[PDB]
Order: sequence, then structure tokens, then C-alpha cells
Amino acid sequence: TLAPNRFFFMSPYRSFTTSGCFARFDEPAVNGDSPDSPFQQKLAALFADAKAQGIKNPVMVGAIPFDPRQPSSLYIPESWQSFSRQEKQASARRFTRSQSLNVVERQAIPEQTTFEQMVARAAALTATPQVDKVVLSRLIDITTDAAIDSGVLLERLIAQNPVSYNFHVPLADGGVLLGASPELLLRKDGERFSSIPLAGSARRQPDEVLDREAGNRLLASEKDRHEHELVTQAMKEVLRERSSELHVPSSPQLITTPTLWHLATPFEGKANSQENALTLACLLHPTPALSGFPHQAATQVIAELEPFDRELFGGIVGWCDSEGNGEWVVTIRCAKLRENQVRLFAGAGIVPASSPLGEWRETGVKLSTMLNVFG
Ligand SMILES: C=C(O[C@H]1C=CC=C(C(=O)O)[C@@H]1O)C(=O)O
Ligand SMILES: [Mg+2]
Repeated sequence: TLAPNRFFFMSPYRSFTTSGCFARFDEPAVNGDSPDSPFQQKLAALFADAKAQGIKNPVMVGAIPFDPRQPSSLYIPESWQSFSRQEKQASARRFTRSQSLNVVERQAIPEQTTFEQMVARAAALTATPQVDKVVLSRLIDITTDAAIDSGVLLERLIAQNPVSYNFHVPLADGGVLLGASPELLLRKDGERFSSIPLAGSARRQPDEVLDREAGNRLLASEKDRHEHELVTQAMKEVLRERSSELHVPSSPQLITTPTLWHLATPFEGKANSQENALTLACLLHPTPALSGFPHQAATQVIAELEPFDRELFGGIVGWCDSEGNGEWVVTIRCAKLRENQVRLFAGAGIVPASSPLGEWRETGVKLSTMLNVFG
């Protein structure tokens, strides 16, 4: 299985692994949408260093945190290795062995009543003109007795989530950021780009007809359509100023994960160039699916209600090459592991039609993707 110091990315676009490490890159990604920002200038330079030093076709991979004022977890590997997503999906339709793991401690940060009161405050605030949507999140901390094998976990992740954007990111503190993301934030392929934001959620059902009825009810739910509209209206505005052309559908489609129905709107467009995967990714992130709307207002509520720092959770994860192509997906349905400690994360968009218990339960089902991976 995959060694923990290797990047792994599984996607219908480009799926690959990396090896070794040429140079790390931790410049904060704030203002990274401007080609004249320190982030972009330093990026170009390192790609230049890489080629001079004889790195062929250098790639920048890893993760950027929710608040891009914080350092990035990005690097250029010594080498990378394509593989076929399809071959990997076929190989994962198997019984997936598991690491025997003992729990020494488990802890919900916060616990149910506290989270419910947080949702109620945020909901009440969204009832005022001051903000329209706040994304609130919570964690499950688990401590084992043994170092966790991130490679065995990845095999389970893939087997349980063969379709999503599956990532395994080595981290500078020795940890691994692992996950099964359903949300494309930015793909760039030549001059064209796309983004498939999600927001609005309904639990899958084992019964075929009930499953379909759950999806249908989601498309008819005013709360979830409102939650989703605030996201797409935001990104449409942002991308208007920046794209030669832009296609956005007028209503969402349905997408599934193993646990959830989601509302999804596909954006496609042509990039003004002098643009790359990261200039556009930093432009968009975070959307109101992960921060809220208006952005700065929502991030203030988040800072005042959440009893923890998100760090990489709710950021983006992916890759950019020196030609400006790349793909960035939202850092959700995911876990940070280091030695015998795991932190799982989930958020949910809060609007005036949000109930405290409903969003505790929605974040619960979101947490279940990684809880399933761990058993
Ligand atoms: C913040 C998360 O999801 C976002 C995107 C998909 C569904 C979401 C929702 O319905 O609240 C969130 O906007 C998460 O999965 O932890
Ligand atoms: Mg939601």
C-alpha cells in the first residue's frame, strides 16, 4: 500500500501518485488570484528552479487551508506517476482488509447541545440583513493506541467511495490529510475551466424507490434550494468579471455520494489567461458552500462560534503544473491523521430554514463517510 510520504489523487481528469520531494512551498495563498501576488510570483519561480535543476514537467500538489492567510501545505515532488482511475475502481471492488485499531479516547468538538446552540445563533443572524448564510462545522477527535496506517485506510476509502475525488496528502508535521471529496472547486484544461459547487443535502435510502423520492424531495426543498442559490449567485458574480465566456445552468442537478444526495450546478468557462488553476481556484475559494455569504461576514460569525481552528479543513486540495493546468477540490469528507491521533471534520450551510437538530444530523451523515472508512 501507499507510503505515507506520497501524494495520491484520483479523479476522472488526471489520477496520479507522486514520489519524493523537490521543494516544499508554504507561502500563504491569500490574494493568490492576482498574478502579481507573492504567492503566484513565488510559484513561478519555484517551477523555474525545478526545471533548471532538471525536474521534468514539475507539478505543485497538496492542500491550501480554509483561511489562505495561513501557510499552505504544497510541494513539488521529485516525480509523478499516472494511473487509470478505472483500473483502480475495478481493483477496489474487493474485500478490503483493515487495521485492528483500539480506541483510547473519542471526543466530539463540540457536543450536540453546544453545536445546536451554535446553529441557532447562526440561523438567527441569517434572519437579519447582516448575513445570508453561515457554514458552521464540527470535529470528531479520536485517539488510538497505535500509529494509524494511512495506506490501508486509503484502500478502504477508495473501495467505499470509488467515484469521488479521492486524495492522500503527506503533511509537513508528519500527518496525512485523507479524503473522499464530491465537490470540484476548479479544473483547468488549457484555456477552459469548470467548477461544480454543491450545497443542499439529503440522506440516501436503501430502497430504490425511496432513494429516488429522497432525491426528488431535495430538488423540491426550499431550504436546500436557497442554501444552494446563495452559492451559485455568488460564484456567477465573481466569474463574470473574469471569464471570456461562462455557462451556468439555471437550476441544480442531483449528484450522489454513498451517503448523500447533493444539489450541484456545473459552471464552465473560458479563462482570460494570464490565469492558471491556482489563480482561479484562489478567486473562488471559499465559496458560500464552505464560508458563507457575504464571505467576510460569514467568516466573522464562524470565528466567533467555532471552538477550534479549521486549518486545512474546508480548504482545497489538488494540483497545478507549470503550464497552468490543474484541479482543486474542496477539503471535506476528510480526516487529518498523525501517529495515533485522528481528527474528522464536517460542515453544513446554515440559513433561516435551518433547524439546530437537522444540521447536527446533516453534519453527522457527512462525518459518516470517514467514520465508515475507519470502521
Ligand atoms: C461543508 C461540507 O459540505 C458543503 C458542500 C456539500 C454539502 C453542504 C451542505 O448541504 O451544507 C456544504 O455546503 C461538508 O461536507 O463538510
Ligand atoms: Mg446543507
